[PDB]
Amino acid sequence: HTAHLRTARLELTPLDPAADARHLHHAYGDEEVMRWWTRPACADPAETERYLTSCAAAPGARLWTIRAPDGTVPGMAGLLGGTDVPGLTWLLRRDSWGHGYATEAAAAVVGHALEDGGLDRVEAWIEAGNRRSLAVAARVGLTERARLAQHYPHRPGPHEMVVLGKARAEEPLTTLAVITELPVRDVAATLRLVEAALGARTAFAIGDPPEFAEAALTPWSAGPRFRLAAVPGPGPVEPVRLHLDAAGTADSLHRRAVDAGARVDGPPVRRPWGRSEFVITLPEGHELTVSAPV
Amino acid sequence: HTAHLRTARLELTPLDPAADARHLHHAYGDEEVMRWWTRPACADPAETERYLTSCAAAPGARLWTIRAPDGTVPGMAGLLGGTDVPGLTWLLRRDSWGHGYATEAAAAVVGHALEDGGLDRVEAWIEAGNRRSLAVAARVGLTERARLAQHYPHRPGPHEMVVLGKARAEEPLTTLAVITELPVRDVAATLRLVEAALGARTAFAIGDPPEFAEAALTPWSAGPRFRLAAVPGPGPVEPVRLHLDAAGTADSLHRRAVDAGARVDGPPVRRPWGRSEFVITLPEGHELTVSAPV
Ligand SMILES: CC(C)(COP(=O)(O)OP(=O)(O)OC[C@H]1O[C@@H](n2cnc3c(N)ncnc32)[C@H](O)[C@@H]1OP(=O)(O)O)[C@@H](O)C(=O)NCCC(=O)NCCS
Repeated sequence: HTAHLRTARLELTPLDPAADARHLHHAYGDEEVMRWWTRPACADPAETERYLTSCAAAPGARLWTIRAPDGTVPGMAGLLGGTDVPGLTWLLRRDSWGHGYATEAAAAVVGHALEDGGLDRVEAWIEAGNRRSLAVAARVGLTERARLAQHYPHRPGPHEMVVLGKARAEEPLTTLAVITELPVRDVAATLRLVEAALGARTAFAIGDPPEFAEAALTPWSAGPRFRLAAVPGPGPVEPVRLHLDAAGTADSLHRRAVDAGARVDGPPVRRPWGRSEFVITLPEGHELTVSAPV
Repeated sequence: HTAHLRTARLELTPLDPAADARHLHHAYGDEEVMRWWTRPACADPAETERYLTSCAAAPGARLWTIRAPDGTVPGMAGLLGGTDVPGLTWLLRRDSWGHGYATEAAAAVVGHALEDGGLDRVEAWIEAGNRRSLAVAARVGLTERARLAQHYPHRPGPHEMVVLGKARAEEPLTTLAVITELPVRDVAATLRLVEAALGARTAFAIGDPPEFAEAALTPWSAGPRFRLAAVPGPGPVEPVRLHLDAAGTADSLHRRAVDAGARVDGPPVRRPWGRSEFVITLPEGHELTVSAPV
C-alpha cells in the first residue's frame, strides 16, 4: 500500500501514523469531530498515533492522508480492513469542513477502489443522524442498500446504521426482499399477536375472516415482513424459524413481547457474536428469534 | 374531500377535473414533464380531464390544484388513493419549474396530512433518476425508507423506485431484516445451487462441508438472505414457502434459474396483481417463488 492519489486540489498520500498523527490529531482529538465515531476522541497526539496504527494494521486497510494546496492536512480518507466487502472512512478537522474536501477525497478513494484498485464494489456504513456524511456519500454516488443496528461501548444505547454502496458492476438481476410464509390456525389472532409483540401491521388481508395476510414489520412499504396462511384444521405444523434483526435495546424489545403476552424464551441472552437475543414461539410452534446489538 | 390549502404565495384548491384539466394539460400533455410518469403524456386536454377524474375517483384520493399569485396554475399536488400507505404526488408545468412551488405545495399537503389530515405517516415513490423530485421530497422532510422495482406498460423495461417517507413520530423498536432458515440435506450442495440459480453468495459457513450457512441474495454486507441448516434426522422435511421480490425481468431470472439446473414449475406466469412469477423448488420441498414487475 503506497498508492498516491491525486485529485483536483488534493493529494492523498499513504497514511504513516508516525509523521501524520500530529496533523490528524485536530480530527481524532476533537470531540465535535468524533461525535459520530466508533470510539471517543483521542486524548493526546500519542493516542491518535497508536490508534492510527491499529487502523492501518487491519487486514486490507489502505488509508490515505489528505494534503490541501495551502499545505494543510484536512484529514484522512480510505478503505477499512476486516469487512469482506470493502469498507470506507474519512474524517476532517472542523477547520476544514464545508470545502468539499471530504467529497473530493472520498471520491478519489472510491474511484480508485473500483478503478485500478481491484474491487467490484464499496460500502460505507453511516449513522442515520449523520447528515453531513450521508450527503457526501450521496455526492460520491453511494446509494442506500440496507440498514443495521449497532452499539458503541462508549455510547449509552444502540443506533441505526445506513449501509450505502457502489459497484463497478451494475448487477441487473437481484433480490429486493424475502417474504416468508407462516402456516397458522388463526391468521387474525396471529396478526393481533404480531402487531402487539413486534409492532407489526397488516399490510393486507384477504378473506373474512382473514385466510392469508401479510404482516409488515415497518410502517413503510418494501420493508421486512412475512405472510400468514391459514392451516387446514387438524394436523400439526412443522415449525418455521425466523431470525429478526431489530433496532433498539433487547430489553425494550423483550419488555414489549412479554407485555404483549407472547411466549418468550426468557430474558435476552448475550450471544458471543456480540448480540443479545431471545425467542418468541407462536402457538403453531414457529420460532421468531429477536436479536439486537445490546 | 373539501379542504382548501393556503401557503405563503400559493392557493391549493380541491382538484376539479372539468375546470382545471385545461390548465393542468400544460403539464400532463408535455412530454418533458411527463418523463418520469406512470403513463405517457396525455394527447389532449380531454384525455387529461379523463385521467384526472379517475385519479380523483381513487379511494382516499385528495388532490389539489396549485394557483400562483399571478393567477397561473403551475401544477398540482396531493395524496394518492388506494395505496395502503398514504401516497403522494405533484407535478408542475415546465415554465413553472424552479420557483419553489412544488416544495411549497408538497410541504402544505404533508403538513396538512400529518396534523389535520388524521394520518400518521406519508410516502412518496420516486424513480432513482428523478433528481428534481427527490430534491422536493428532501426539502419537505421525506427520507428514504426502501426501494422496489416496477414496470410501466409504456416503458420498454423496469425501473428502481425509491420509497421516501415522513412520520409525525418514529417507532424505536423496528426490525431491519428477517432471515428465515431452510433445513437442507446438503448445505454445501444447496449453496452451489442457490449461487447458480439465484445469483446468491455464501455470506458465511459453519463446517466442512458446512452444517450451517447463510446465503446472501445480494453482494452487500446486509440485505436479503436466508440461512441453511443441515437437517439432523434422515427423514422428510416439510417445505418452507418463501417469496422473493426480484429486480429485473422475469424472463432473465427464469433463464438463469433454468440454466442453473434448478427445478422450475414452468415459465413466468402473469399474475393479476401485476407481477410475473415462477416457482423454484428445492430438493427438500422448499418452494421459492420469484416475482418481478415484468
Ligand atoms: C415537480 C418538480 C420536480 C418541480 O421541480 P422544481 O420546480 O425545481 O421544485 P421547486 O418547485 O421546489 O423548485 C425548486 C427550485 O426553485 C428555486 N426557487 C426559486 N424561487 C424560490 C422560492 N421563492 N422559494 C423556494 N425555492 C425557490 C429553488 O432554489 C430550486 O432551485 P434549483 O432546484 O434549481 O437549485 C418538477 O420538476 C416536475 O414537474 N417534475 C416532473 C413531474 C414528476 O416527475 N413528479 C414526480 C411524481 S412523485
